[PDB]
Amino acid sequence: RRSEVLAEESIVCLQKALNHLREIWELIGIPEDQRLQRTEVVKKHIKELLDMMIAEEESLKERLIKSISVCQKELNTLCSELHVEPFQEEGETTILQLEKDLRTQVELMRKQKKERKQELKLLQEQDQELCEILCMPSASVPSLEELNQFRQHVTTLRETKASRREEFVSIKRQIILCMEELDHTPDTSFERDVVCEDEDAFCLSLENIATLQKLLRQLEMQKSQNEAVCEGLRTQIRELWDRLQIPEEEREAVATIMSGSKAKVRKALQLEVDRLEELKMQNMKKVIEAIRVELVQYWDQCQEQRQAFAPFCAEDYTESLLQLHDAEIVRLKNYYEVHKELFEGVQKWEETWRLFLEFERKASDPNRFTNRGGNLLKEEKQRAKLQKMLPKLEEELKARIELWEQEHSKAFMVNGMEYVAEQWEMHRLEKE
Amino acid sequence: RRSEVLAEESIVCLQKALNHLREIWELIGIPEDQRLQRTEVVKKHIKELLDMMIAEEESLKERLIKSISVCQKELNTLCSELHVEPFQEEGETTILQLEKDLRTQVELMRKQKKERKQELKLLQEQDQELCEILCMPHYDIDSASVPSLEELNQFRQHVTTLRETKASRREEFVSIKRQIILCMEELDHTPDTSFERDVVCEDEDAFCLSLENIATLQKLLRQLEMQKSQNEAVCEGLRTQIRELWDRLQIPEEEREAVATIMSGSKAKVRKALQLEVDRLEELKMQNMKKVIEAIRVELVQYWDQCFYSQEQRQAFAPFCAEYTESLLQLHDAEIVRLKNYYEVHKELFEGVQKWEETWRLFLEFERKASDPNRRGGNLLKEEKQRAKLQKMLPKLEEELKARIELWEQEHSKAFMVNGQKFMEYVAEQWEMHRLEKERAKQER
Repeated sequence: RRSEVLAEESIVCLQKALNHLREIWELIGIPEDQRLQRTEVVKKHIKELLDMMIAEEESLKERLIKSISVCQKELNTLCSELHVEPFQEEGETTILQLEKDLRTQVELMRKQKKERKQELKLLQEQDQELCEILCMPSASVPSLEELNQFRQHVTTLRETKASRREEFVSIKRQIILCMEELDHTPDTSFERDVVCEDEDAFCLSLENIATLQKLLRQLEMQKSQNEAVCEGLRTQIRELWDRLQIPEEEREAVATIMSGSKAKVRKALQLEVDRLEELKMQNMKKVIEAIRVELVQYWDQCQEQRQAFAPFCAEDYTESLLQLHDAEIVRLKNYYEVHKELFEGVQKWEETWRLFLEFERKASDPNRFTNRGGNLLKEEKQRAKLQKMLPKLEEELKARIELWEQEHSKAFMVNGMEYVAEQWEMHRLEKE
Repeated sequence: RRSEVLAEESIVCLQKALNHLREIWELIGIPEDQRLQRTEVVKKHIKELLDMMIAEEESLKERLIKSISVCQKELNTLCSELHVEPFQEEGETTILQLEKDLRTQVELMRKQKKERKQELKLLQEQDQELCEILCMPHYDIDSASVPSLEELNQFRQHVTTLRETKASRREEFVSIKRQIILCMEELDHTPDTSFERDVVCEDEDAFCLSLENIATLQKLLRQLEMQKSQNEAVCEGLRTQIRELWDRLQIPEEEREAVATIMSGSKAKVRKALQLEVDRLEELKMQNMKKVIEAIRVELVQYWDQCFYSQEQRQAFAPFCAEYTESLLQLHDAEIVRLKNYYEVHKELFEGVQKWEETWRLFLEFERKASDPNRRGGNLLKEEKQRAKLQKMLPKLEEELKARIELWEQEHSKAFMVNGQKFMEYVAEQWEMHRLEKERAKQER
């Protein structure tokens, strides 16, 4: 209602213009023909202009419809690449507005397509990283369900990753504890990257996990070994504590050696076992030697025969050789205990003969009246008493030797009564 | 009425186009605003084109009217400058044809002015050529910035008259030049001045035909005519002299015919010729009169010798030695006539006078032969006879002469003395010597 008014206005203007021109031509005076020519020129140019306008607007219409075709097809495809219903049913098919709608919706489809494709790439990247660390391994225009499922997959991978990382952390902690306990620094490459490196850069494959647990198994095996060896040494020490005096205070002093599995406590155990065993051993040598001293004591009271037994020679001193010498000394003491009343007479007789011979000697020296001790009758009478005891001693002890030979078969010797009677004969030949 | 039809037709065309665009709008879904603005632009360009064309045409019209006014003004200016009626036509009441015709008259009258100017300059360029030769102004009022038909006609007539008069005066120039050339050819007088050179030596087209110049030419002709009159006169005097000297002496018609054949006019060196002849005649005459005189002189002396013995008496003639005026000749005539008749009267007397001596010498010879020392020639007796005859003859003449002398001396004169005083003393002396011869002879005997 406004464009029509403008149009009629323009037409009116053209009318007034034509009137004015015709009036001018009339005034100047042009014989119709050239007026008709001029008007034909005017109508020509105006025709040109108007046809130009019309052609322009027509080509605009062509632009609009072609646009509509292209967008129609493209949207028809983008409703297939995705799963969205095509918008329509407004009721107003104003081609400007309709084209605007198509173009805009298409733009949106492009946008969400690019967004979903990009998201696909990103999820593929995350999946790549997770498949890379856990060691557990087209692509264009997806949907939405595929996306969700993929997201679920990724989340599961992340959760399992967290699990493996926690487990690895704990096992690494325990492993550090072990390697410290055993006084051990990382040597093997895997042990190095597990303990020294760590930092979660350590791969969390099933391979690495199994290897890890294996290493832990080895370590705990070692710790168990050490505790077993050491405790065994401890029981040996107990055995040494029951087979000896061992006052409480020394047990208390050792009580730190009954500790753990550490090499120093082990070496301590060894040291103590060695030292205690050697100690007891030295006690064996000692006591055995003492028994031998008692033996020497009783040998004189009772040479080849004494040499016959002697097994103590050499360094082997134990409870074995101990009981050997103990049994022997007991037997010997039991021998002399029964034959004391026989040997005492031998000693007494030897002494008697000795001082008798002495008194005989002092009674022969012609310078006894010049160089001697007082009381001549004392020495003489005492000597006579010795000469009285001597045969009766040889008599009273004569009925014992035969009895011994009756009990103990064979004969008895000493230092090689034969020698006794030989001594008597020596005396009888001395005064000759 | 058809232009309006095509106009409204084009209007319907615009309506159709606008409805077509409205249609095109309806075909699609287009708002009011953009269509309104586009229609507004259409209106803008339509108004633009219309205003443009209407501006061009309006301009053209107002320029046409302007040009009309200007051409009318200029037409009035040129109609005032020259003298032409402002022509037009009432039928053409239109603007276009009016303007066109106006500037047409403009260009035409401009051509008229230019033509008149060129004609003016032409007439001036002929005038300048002729007036210089005529040595006169002959300039009209003649404004070099203003022309006029009648004045142009007057100029034409003026120039043509100048041409006619030029041809006339030049004709006179040629005629007089010819006459002068002839008179000079006869008088033989090569131009000694510069003007004569300007006439005959400078030749044609260079003569300044001023009236004074022509007067000088006439003056030259009068000079040649003058000298011609002089020479004609001189030669007339000479002519008369020749006929005259002819008449004085003997004039033959044969020799006169010869001179006539030798005779000419008064041209060249005829004066030198005739003169030479005049004096020649004067010489001839001079000889003639002399010759006669010479002859007469002889005769005089002859008649002196036949009478006059005294040299003084002969010298008493006075002029005789003088040398030839008519007076001298006539004087000789009178003298000799006088002497001739004077002698003729005394003819017999002087004859006897000579006869006396003629007989005396002879007689003395006969007497000398009479002494006769030789005693010679033949005839002695005859000689004696004739001697006696002479002796008888002498006294007859002696007394005769003595009387004639006495008769003559008595009345006619006073005295006389032939060959000295006492004319007889010669006679008496001869008689004395003869008497001496006789005395000597008589003494010898």
